[PDB]
Amino acid sequence: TCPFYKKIPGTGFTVDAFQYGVVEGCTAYFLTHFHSDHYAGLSKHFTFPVYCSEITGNLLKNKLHVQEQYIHPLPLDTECIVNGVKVVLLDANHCPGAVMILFYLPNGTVILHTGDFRADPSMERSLLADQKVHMLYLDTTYCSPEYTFPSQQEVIRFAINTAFEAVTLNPHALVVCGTYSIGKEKVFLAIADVLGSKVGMSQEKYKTLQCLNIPEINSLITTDMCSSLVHLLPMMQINFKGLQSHLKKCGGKYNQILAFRPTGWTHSNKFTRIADVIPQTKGNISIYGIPYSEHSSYLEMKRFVQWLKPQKIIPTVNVGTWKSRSTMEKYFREWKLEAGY
Ligand code: NI
Repeated sequence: TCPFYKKIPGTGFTVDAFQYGVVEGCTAYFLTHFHSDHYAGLSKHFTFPVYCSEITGNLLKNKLHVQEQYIHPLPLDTECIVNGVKVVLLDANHCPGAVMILFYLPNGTVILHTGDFRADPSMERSLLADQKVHMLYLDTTYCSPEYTFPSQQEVIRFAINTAFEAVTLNPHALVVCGTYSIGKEKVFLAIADVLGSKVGMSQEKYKTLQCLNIPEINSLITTDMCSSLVHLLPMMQINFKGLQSHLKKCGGKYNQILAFRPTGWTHSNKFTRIADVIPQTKGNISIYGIPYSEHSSYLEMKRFVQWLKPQKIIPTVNVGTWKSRSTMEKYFREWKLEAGY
């Protein structure tokens, strides 16, 4: 049955709630982004109205074959009326097409649902600046002070400089990047750009990227692996066995692999600066785990909440254990006492 934290009080709405069958009293299903834990349950047989971004609606139609008549895409940063309730979609700084949803309830309550997000000071100057928010449904994925990570910009600088050095030293090295969902496209696009190559990938992955409105994409990606020196593979194949096997398939064009796994967090973060990251190496294969996050660090999440000053916080992540729930509730109280709301 649908958990309470996916239901919007005072409305007929649910958020990211497609795996529970017909939710009783739900008149419109919202989808924050195209990640499988959130869309689980959608297909060509869904016949209720789904509300989402334009990019998410491209993916629903082309990848899951949802019929057009049931997809209701909304423009960002624009006041819209859904089943009699004002809503606004905001950029969530997560993966392409990901949104936060502002609900303006008929009784005067204002609710923000962050979906999955990576908090940023640029959010402090959207339509959020313009009114009070009473209830926050918060992506608490990394809600503990051990979770620090570098900016995305620092991580991309490291990856470009590492790849450019390796291929300039050895023009016969191949660069491989792992993927299993949309998101983190900057990693592989930035590396292909510095090298003067397209990114090569499977037809299924090319199709998915063609749904994303990324400018000049026909210029950066391809299904012709032979013409590319940056290849995308499934995340599961980024290990020594999988990479040895791939290198065999390339027919002696290449004699070394440099591979990247963009993880969220790993405990090497508590000790090591980005500058200091080193790969795991076996023979002519090296694998780098880089801390490229599309979720808030602890400090980014704290700053957002202390700026927004909500009256009530509802976590949406790590809610399954009493220890996790009590840990989060204790940080929420700290933040409120320190800031004075
Ligand atoms: Ni996500």
